[PDB]
Amino acid sequence: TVSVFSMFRYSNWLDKLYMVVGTLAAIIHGAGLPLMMLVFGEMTDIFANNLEEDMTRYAYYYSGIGAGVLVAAYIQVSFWCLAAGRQIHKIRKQFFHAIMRQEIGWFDVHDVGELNTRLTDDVSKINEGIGDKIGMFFQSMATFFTGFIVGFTRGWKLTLVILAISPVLGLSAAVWAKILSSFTDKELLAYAKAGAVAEEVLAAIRTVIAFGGQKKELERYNKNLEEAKRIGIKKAITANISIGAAFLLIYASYALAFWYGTTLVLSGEYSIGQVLTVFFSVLIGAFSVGQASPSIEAFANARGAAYEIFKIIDNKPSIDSYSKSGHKPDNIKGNLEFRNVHFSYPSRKEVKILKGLNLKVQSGQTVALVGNSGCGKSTTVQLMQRLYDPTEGMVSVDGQDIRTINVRFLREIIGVVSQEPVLFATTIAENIRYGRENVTMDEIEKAVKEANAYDFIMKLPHKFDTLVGERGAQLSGGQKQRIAIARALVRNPKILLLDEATSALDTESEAVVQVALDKARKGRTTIVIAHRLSTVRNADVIAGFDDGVIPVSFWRIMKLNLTEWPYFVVGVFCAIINGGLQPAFAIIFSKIIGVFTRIDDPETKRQNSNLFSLLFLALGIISFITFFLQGFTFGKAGEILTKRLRYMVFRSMLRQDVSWFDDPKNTTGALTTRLANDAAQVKGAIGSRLAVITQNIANLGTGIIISFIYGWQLTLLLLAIVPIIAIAGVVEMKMLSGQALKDKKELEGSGKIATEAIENFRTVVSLTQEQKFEHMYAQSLQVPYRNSLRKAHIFGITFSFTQAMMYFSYAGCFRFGAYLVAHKLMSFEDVLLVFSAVVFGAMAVGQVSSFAPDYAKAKISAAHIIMIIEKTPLIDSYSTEGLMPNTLEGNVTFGEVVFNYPTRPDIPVLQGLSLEVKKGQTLALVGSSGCGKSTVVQLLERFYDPLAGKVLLDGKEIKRLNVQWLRAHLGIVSQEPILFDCSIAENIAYGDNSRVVSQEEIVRAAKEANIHAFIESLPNKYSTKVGDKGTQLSGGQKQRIAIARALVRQPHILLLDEATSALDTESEKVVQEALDKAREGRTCIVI
Repeated sequence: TVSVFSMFRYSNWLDKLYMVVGTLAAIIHGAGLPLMMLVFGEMTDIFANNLEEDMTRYAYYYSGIGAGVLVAAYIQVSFWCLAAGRQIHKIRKQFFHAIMRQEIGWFDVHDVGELNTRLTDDVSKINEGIGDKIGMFFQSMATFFTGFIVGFTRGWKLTLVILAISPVLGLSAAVWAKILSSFTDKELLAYAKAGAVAEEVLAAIRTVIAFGGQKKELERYNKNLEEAKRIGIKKAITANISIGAAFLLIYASYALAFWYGTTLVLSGEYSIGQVLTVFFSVLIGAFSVGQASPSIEAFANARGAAYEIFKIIDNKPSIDSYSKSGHKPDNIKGNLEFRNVHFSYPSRKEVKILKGLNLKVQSGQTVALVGNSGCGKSTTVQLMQRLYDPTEGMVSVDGQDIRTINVRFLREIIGVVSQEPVLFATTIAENIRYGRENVTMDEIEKAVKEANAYDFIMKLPHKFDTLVGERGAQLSGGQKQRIAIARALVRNPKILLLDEATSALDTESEAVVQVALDKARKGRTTIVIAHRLSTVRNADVIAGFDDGVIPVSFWRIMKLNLTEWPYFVVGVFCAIINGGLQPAFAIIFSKIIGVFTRIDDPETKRQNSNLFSLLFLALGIISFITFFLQGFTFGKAGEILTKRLRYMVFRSMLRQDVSWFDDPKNTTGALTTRLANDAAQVKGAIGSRLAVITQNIANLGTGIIISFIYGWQLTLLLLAIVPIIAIAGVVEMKMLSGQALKDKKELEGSGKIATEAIENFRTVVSLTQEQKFEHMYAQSLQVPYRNSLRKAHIFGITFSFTQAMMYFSYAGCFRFGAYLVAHKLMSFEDVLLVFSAVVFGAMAVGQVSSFAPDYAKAKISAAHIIMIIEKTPLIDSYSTEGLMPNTLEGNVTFGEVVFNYPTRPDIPVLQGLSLEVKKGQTLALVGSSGCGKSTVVQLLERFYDPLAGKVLLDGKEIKRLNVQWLRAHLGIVSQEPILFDCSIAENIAYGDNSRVVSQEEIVRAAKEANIHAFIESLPNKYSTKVGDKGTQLSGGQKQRIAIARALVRQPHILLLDEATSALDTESEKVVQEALDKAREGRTCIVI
């Protein structure tokens, strides 16, 4: 994604030398096995015909090659794994440095879970990418050319004979298909559109559920998925037909070459040993290409992850603390001011929070600005600390603007006591000493004495010993606030900004906290923000602030993808014949070898000439047909399965309750990933496991049977030796997984420190304690750094020993085989046949098992998919039962209603009020006890379920009525509307999905919403799109569109959720009068 020479950005001279020596050793190692074939052939030629002198000369040659490759095998892996270990340590340490530098305005746009997951996984992905794989790649190439070179030095004809008949071509086509699959994609765009629709619906799940438009969204998703299925089928057809056409062209060219010259073109005189060289070397070189595909896949994934890693690293923030270039004034008596400053959030530019606020505080003063819990409370607190730069105007301290002061020095003289006193999982002494790192115990003691908290600490055991406040005994709000006050006192600031110190903690402990605040407030400027106006009277200046105004894996997966049984039958038959064809190639070669290696026989006989071309054409046609049929059928079956599964899982997700979405385990990102990743790349693996198993069985069993027919002793010897190399590969993968799984345990302290810093990032930047967290992460990396550098020796030794065993296996086979052919028994053609069957079927199945994605994540993904279906039908949106009365009096009564949020049931939200509504009467909950305004909209719409209490609609309990009918007779308007990416006409007709409404109803609703003129003034009357790529609209236009959408339904009860959110105080009159005009003769409840 970025480049090919940019992933190696962090590499000094030593790492460059490591990589160069590693790749040179790999090149030497790769060109060793084909060269051994050459000397083996020389030795056999000499033997077939002083004997000890020739035998011992090549024996030292044979031992000399073996010794060098044994050393080269160690150097190839040892030096590459050291270079990757040194770069990843620098990348991992540098990436976390960049994260701690980005300001607050960037974190809210991104996701903390996404950032932690990326830091945990894509760095490991890069490590796997630039690790030992690259070296392996060169080895394969170092073999490949070498083998062919040998095959083309000792007679080019024979290679051309072996290149066609032998099993080379099918495996080559399989690996070309693997690479093309790894490089094309082209599904991504289609499912990108479909998943854009999916995430648009999922993010707006509240309004979709409240409006009952599940079927319409399901149909839109179905249409997009059908388009994706069509394009995927076309792509699979094109790819498979192209590869098959290449196969057919190769074999037809062979057949034509055999014409126009009756076999004299491809025949010559060859020795008994030369054929062994030009056969085994060519076969090994052609088979080596199968080992270079995982390397290419790994490198591509490494580039993909490194793109995002380097984008985050390279970005330069507008304001950064890691820049010691700024004014550092002394004697800051404190003269903060606001020179009529307008501020708007960078994310929501249209919404304005600070509408030109002016403030002026002298030294040794205090302010008591009073805010509202809904919003407009902590914006000035954030703006003062240079978290967000002002849009218009400026903020100055002591007559000096803060834009010319280094932010690191600026943030170290400001108190930041906030609503929730977040603490870290460490000792209380460390928590108090986080600010002002050069602090002795005496200062901490003095602060806790002037914090009204040491008495409580001493009454409890463990005097500042551990008292962890994250996983241990969770302290009460009062003592946590006292701890935060102590930390602020240790910081020793000059501008104290106590914010929401009386937000949610109980009134029982108000005395101690308030006394501590009053004691600590003396001697410094104070901009206290409070909601209750009964204890901030001690401040010099009091003003009001408001809107700028002052499981287990399961089988039975085959039940899914069952209706498409003819595709499976045809694919299985084609897999059987394709797998069985490859061993038959050995028989064909053993039968026709005698015709391509003799010129003494007159060309008049020419054998037959024509039937050889017929055989080549027949083999080409059969291979083409079988490969095309297998690929097309299995691809089509997999795509149909994934489309149907996506449809069903999306329907199941839509059906279930909103509380399932409210669970923090599954957010919109998790569900999008489930619909995207774990429904298409996994179930295809289970569907094609039948194909791969059938192909492997047909490849191996047929070869074993034909070898047994053509031999007994050598066949049994090879059937005994192949399990040895299989066990060697098992040991290799076991050693790889021994550290691939121990790495997670090793990298656990670093991960927890990183996630603690990232999750609480606002407190970290406020305290300017990023350097300490960076150092802790540095140590938690340093220990696993030594562990990873020690892993290199073990990995190198294991790889070297496995390679030595694989190298010694070939020598033993030739020693025994020559022991059989010399004493008659088996002809050399039979030896070639049995080798090509047994060992080159074992290698072939070993390579094919690497493809066809693993049956490990597919099972857990299938379990997740199955568990998502029929998961929580407790409150089904389209329940069939229930009564639907015709009359609707519109009376809502509440009695002793007690409800708790399922995510946090310990904290109550409903006190058990008694609220009764008559027809044609309006009321608001702002004047109630508070904190219970944004909940009644869930209760009346049956989003949740009251644990204790009762709700009556027109004197009837709402639990018995059908949910769909209840949702179809309620109008809801929120503070802001979310508009789907479609035309305005559909966004207006969305109000009533029971039946299709024509243009007349939409026009009348727009007229009643005072929005018709604006819509008609647009270049497109009703076909204009909205959202991201559409025509952007202001707050008033969106509010009017929402009012029109609500009024299309013609409901009987209206639910307003802070509609008058003070959107610039310019278009409020028109929307207010439209709402008042639409509120006549209808029950309403304003929040």
